[PDB]
Amino acid sequence: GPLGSASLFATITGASKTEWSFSDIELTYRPNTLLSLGVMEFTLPSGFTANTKDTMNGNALRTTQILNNGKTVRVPLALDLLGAGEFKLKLNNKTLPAAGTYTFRAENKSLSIGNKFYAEASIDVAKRST
Amino acid sequence: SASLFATITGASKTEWSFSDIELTYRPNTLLSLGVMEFTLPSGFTANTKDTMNGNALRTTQILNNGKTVRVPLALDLLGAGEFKLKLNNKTLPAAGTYTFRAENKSFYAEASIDVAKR
Amino acid sequence: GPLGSASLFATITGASKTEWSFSDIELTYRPNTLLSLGVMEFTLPSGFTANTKDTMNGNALRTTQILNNGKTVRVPLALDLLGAGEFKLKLNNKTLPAAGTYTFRAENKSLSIGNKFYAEASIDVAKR
Amino acid sequence: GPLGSASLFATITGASKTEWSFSDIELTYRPNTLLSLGVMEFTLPSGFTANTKDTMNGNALRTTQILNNGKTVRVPLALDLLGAGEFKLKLNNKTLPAAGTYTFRAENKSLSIGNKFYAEASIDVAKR
Amino acid sequence: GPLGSASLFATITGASKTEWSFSDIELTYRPNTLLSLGVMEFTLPSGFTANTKDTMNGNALRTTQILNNGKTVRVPLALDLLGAGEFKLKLNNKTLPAAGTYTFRAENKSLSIGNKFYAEASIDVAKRS
Amino acid sequence: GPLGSASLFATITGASKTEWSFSDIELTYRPNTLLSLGVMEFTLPSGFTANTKDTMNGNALRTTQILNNGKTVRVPLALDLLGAGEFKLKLNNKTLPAAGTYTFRAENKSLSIGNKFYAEASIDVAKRS
Amino acid sequence: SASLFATITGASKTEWSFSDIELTYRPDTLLSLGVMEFTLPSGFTANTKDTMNGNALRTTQILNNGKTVRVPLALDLLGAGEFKLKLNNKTLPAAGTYTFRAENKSLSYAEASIDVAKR
Amino acid sequence: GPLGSASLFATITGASKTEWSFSDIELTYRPNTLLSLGVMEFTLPSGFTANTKDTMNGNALRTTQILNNGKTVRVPLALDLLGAGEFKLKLNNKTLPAAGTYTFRAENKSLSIGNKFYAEASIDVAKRST
Amino acid sequence: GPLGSASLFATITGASKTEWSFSDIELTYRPNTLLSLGVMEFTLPSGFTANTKDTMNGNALRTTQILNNGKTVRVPLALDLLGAGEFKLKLNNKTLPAAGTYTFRAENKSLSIGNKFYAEASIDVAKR
Amino acid sequence: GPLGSASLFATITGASKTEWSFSDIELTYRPNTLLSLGVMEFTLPSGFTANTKDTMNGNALRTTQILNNGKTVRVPLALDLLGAGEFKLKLNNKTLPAAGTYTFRAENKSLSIGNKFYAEASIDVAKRST
Ligand SMILES: [Cl-]
Ligand SMILES: [Cl-]
Ligand SMILES: [Cl-]
Ligand SMILES: [Cl-]
Ligand SMILES: [Cl-]
Ligand SMILES: [Cl-]
Ligand SMILES: [Cl-]
Ligand SMILES: [Cl-]
Ligand SMILES: [Cl-]
Ligand SMILES: [Cl-]
Repeated sequence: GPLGSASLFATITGASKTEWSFSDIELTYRPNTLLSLGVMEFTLPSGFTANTKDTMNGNALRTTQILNNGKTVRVPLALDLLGAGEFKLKLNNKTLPAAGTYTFRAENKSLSIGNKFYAEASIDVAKRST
Repeated sequence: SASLFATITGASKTEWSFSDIELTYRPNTLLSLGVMEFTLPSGFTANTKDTMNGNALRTTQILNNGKTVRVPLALDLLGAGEFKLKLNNKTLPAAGTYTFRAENKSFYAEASIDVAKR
Repeated sequence: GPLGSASLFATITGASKTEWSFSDIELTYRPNTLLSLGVMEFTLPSGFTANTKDTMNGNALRTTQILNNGKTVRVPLALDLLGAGEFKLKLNNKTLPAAGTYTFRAENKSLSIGNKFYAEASIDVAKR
Repeated sequence: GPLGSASLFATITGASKTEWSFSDIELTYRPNTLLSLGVMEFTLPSGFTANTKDTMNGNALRTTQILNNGKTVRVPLALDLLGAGEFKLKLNNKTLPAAGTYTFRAENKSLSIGNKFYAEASIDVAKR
Repeated sequence: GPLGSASLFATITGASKTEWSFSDIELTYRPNTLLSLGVMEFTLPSGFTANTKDTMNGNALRTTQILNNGKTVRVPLALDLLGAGEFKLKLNNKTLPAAGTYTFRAENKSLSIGNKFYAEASIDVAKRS
Repeated sequence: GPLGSASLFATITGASKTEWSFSDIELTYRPNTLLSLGVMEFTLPSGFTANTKDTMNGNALRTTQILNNGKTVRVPLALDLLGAGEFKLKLNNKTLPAAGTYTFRAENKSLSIGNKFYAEASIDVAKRS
Repeated sequence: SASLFATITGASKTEWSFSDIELTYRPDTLLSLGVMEFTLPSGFTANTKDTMNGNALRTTQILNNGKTVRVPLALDLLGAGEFKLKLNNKTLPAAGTYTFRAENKSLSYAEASIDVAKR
Repeated sequence: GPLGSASLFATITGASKTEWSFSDIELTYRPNTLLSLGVMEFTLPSGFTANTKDTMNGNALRTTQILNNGKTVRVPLALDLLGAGEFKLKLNNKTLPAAGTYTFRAENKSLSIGNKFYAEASIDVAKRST
Repeated sequence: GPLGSASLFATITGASKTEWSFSDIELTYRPNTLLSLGVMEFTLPSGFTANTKDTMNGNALRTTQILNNGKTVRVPLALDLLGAGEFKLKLNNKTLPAAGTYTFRAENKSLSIGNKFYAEASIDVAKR
Repeated sequence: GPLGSASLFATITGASKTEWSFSDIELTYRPNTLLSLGVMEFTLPSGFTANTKDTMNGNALRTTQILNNGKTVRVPLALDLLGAGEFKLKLNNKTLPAAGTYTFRAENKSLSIGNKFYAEASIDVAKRST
């Protein structure tokens, strides 16, 4: 199609970016598809999991959407029209894992028109001593 | 109103024997958006060799210690007239009456089978 | 960019607009979204109820669409695209209630790329 | 939406139109919707039922499409775009019922944009 | 394939619906066509006239849009696509005429793939006490 | 239609905001229309005029785009599709006029589907010490 | 309303001399759908060396023995702020005042004159 | 685009198909374009001309639409949307020319989306003696 | 009215087009329909096969998408609208087979308003 | 959001691909924009030129569309919507030039919501065999 690739933005929004501290992460996914009617899912790297106090576009996640022991957040019927669609997953009050770089992925897995249907983005968790 | 049919389809209906169960849910109206959910009674479980409308269950569709099977209603599933869950090669539990349930979580139905004494 | 708002029109289409007389009321709803799939719902004020002789887009309401003692009418799998979608709820052969102003609501509860805020509209029933 | 009402044509296409003789019936439904992604069903009147040798747009009906003891034929995901869609159900090698008028119905029951989503058409089975 | 019909809604939106009082009237027209480019026209019944304090889609009418002594309001280069086009004429702070039912019309006079037949809608002005 | 109102942003983007000093002004218009194929015009208030060193989306204005003695800048065929269109008029190297508030306007004047086709925005020009 | 400007733009304004004329129609509104039409008085004619907004006239655009120039308003023309007809390298006719007309013919008129000088 | 080629159907609808007799011709042109906003024109072969008693979609031709000595009938802004458009030119009460095969053409000359933007179709005018 | 047809392009995009050398092949398929939802399928000629290092629209193929011993590649839930849909199958770092002409196929097996007939395209592998 | 890019394919469609033989070449261009209206232009490499026997979307080129001594072919009022527009320039019955690789370009010079960057594609003309 006439639109660009799917995009994903990942950022630590909480005050702390340090390993083993409480913080918040926001993952903003834009399919950038002419049309989508299909499955969309976020895959979280080891160190991060979703639960029902996390939100998608401001609404609490439902257990039916959280799969693979908190690693997968799936929307079975995910709308997009001319790249207007957006899925913002907020991971609230998480204990950040060990220092290092962590990569998140989001993908439209079915029923989408576009040139590339997945995207990845990373965050850096900082060391306790610098 | 929705219907659920539950049948032991293997040759044997007797406690602790090897058999097959078939659970056929029919909403009889159209499904709305949501997640089709079967509940099996304690003594029955599903695994990834069982099937839903001819397709192997995925691990993500089974939880609650094997007693719950979920099928989120993607656009291509919404219009189905029927959801047929085949529980294959099971060891039947102790004699008694067992009630199976199915609903569209966002159209409740239930049915029972009788497992025979040896 | 910024998205538009839903609209609702509430129209007494029968010849009479007078209290305690027979008439028809038509409620025209446009959720006015880029794309929506799922539940849309009309809410009727006290004085008006829906039954299976009333219609949605020309077709008789089903029992399962009529909730909360006739005050709620649901379209469970509505579709909207570019604001072209439209739902016409026609309340047929109703005895209009006491003179006054009556407000109807229609709301978008679907999967939606759009502004889901409800729309309202009113009719005036005239005194005998 | 900008299109007209759904339409249904119903015709006895076999050489005989006489009660208790073999013939074929063709039912041509046009949803006339801006977009459809939902369920479409034909409803057959008493005296006519469908089986897996009958066809939808030339393809044999699947068992999963035939509901309510053969009275209902469903396309569970029935596409339309600006009224380009069409569903032609052919009831083949049927023994016509008693003489009289028989009314068929077809409708989009979900996920469709349009002003009227059902249509009816009838056939006359001749005496003798 | 058959095409749909245009729609017009006419509403007294101000608090008062009584003859010889001030109120506002809104006219919402959807030509409801696959594709239209060109002239669309509202026609107001005697008792109601347009001026440059009235608005089309939130913007003041130009003198050139008001014809036939305030009876006709034209959108010379309207556009419609898939029935998504909409024109809202708002008659601001008008003195309502004598009690009765008044019928407004809107017509599609454009290049069009669609049903160009006019739409109509009425309002009821109530009697003084 | 399903989009919101047209928007206009107006900002003095040069270093100076002071009356009678050199600066640049940037006017960003979003028609926010389902589809536009028509005329779009910026209207500049007294104190500002356009010439061919000014730009529309980075391109020098053509003489035929500048009307009404520099007061009006036209895009004669101004595309929009689902609000993706944008028109950025940059007024380059201008002498700001006397201190006060100045209001700019932009509008789709024809062949557009939308709910509100014009927008205004202002800038404040500061007094010299 | 709509205006028309008629001006002799070449060196000479005198009967029988070679010069240039500019006819500039400015709707002060926008154009409506229709046909842009210029009417030249006897003594002036258009040909395919003349131009409308910088484009050479086409044969189908000129009729009435070169005295009428007609441009049906296709979508790409509608938005124009002006229609400028350039009559290039012409022989000015006998001395007198000559009136040009231009209008947008629609299914829903302007004038200007030049003085050609006696030699 | 996803639609087929422009089509043109040409037929003598009058009772007589014979050379030098009065008859009527109907030319039905379908651009079959996803979208058109451009110029559309019919081209008539020598032997046939248009005038203002002829009609386009039931409306009298205007003199501004008839060009090249009655051989060209042009619409400057010709709409189509997903192939729903049609231009039916009725040539009314013409004197059929000499016996032979005559080919008509219609085309979209600008601002159209599609795979083929012109079509041709012929009619046969019969001999007075057979 | 009448519909258009699908298109397939097949291109050697690697540096070499020579038999027995390493290269990349890209197949660009447009089913070119008004609306489609469902299975689309590419078929590769003897000499070329797909594995999970090859990609569809930039994403590695899944084992379940590769069938018939590497000869068939399926997109099970493709979507098309107004001929805007496109599928790009890239065969990465393949050893080109013997000099000659090789023909690829792509077919629409979906629910479709449109011409489902397959599209073909060929590449020429050059002699050393 | 972000936009996609235009595509060009170049295909020798005649039976022969060998230098100095007669063949046909077809260039398929998709500007791939949300909305475009105006000029699109093809550029042919040395060894190929256009004339009025070549076609665009199956219709003979006009002299006014062929510029720079046959090197440039313009569509002056192209239309694109949602990446559905497509232009096919067919070079008919050409004598193929010397064996080698030949690169064609197509560019969007229109009013556009879209990425107007040019697209390129090449063909290989084969050596004659011995
Ligand atoms: Cl896309
Ligand atoms: Cl519709
Ligand atoms: Cl809009
Ligand atoms: Cl011409
Ligand atoms: Cl003279
Ligand atoms: Cl097309
Ligand atoms: Cl006629
Ligand atoms: Cl895999
Ligand atoms: Cl392509
Ligand atoms: Cl030749």
